[PDB]
Amino acid sequence: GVCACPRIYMPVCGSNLKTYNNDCLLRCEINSDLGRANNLRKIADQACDNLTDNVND
Repeated sequence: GVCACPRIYMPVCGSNLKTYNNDCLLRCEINSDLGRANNLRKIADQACDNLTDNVND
C-alpha cells in the first residue's frame, strides 16, 4: 500500500538496525512486505547509532 510521511525529524531504530527519520516512516515499513519478512518492529526511540550489540562489541 502507499504509505508516506510528513518531514518530522525524530530518529528511531528498527529491529533491522536501520535508523528511520521518524516513527511514521518506521511504521510504514513495519507494514511493508520487506518489513513483515524481517519481522520488523521498533527497538529504540532514538537513532540506532546510539546503541550497541553483541556482534560489534
